[PDB]
Amino acid sequence: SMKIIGAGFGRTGTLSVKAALETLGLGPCYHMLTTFEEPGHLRLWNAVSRGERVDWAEIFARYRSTVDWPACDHWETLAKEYPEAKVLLTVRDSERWYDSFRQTLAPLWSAESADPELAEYLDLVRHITAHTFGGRLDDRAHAIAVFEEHNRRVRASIPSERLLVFDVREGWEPLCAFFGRPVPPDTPFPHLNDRAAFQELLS
Ligand SMILES: [Mg+2]
Repeated sequence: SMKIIGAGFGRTGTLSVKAALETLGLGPCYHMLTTFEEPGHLRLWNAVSRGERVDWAEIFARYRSTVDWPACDHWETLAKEYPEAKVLLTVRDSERWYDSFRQTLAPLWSAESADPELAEYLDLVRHITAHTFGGRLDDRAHAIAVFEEHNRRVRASIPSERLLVFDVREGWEPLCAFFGRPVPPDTPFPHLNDRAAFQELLS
């Protein structure tokens, strides 16, 4: 069974959170980039996005946690599928979130590719764009409004004993306290960068 359902949007330090959760023994942790490493997973996520019934174990059987897209948009159904899992809402200053989103994802998500190998990913992020962002990615006011409303929704649905709201600026102490898992003294909190994986996809 899944232990942790990550409900925060991408660009909230998710690759660093992924690493931190794995260090605490709470992985393997799924991330957006896992969909490229798991054969057939983008097909399954597109089926989920279309509203089809998919057995969640076909995606998550070998995982114990998830962060980022694509799963964050499905936090409500995943929290009901895995009732014992905790929910982790990764957050960030809204201006910095949008800066990172427009520097990292908006060009890619807005692109066309002849490459049949990006086609499934593009289908998925086109769905997210339509369903979550109302068809616009290049508008800071609207995108920040979407981010802030998403975070409000999660906080208003999941009971506060089951939800941890976390920004990577806070470091280890809140994860370790919420999950009751130690990290060695003087361990720096991971600050990892996945920008190149997305920026290099098109080329
Ligand atoms: Mg790690």
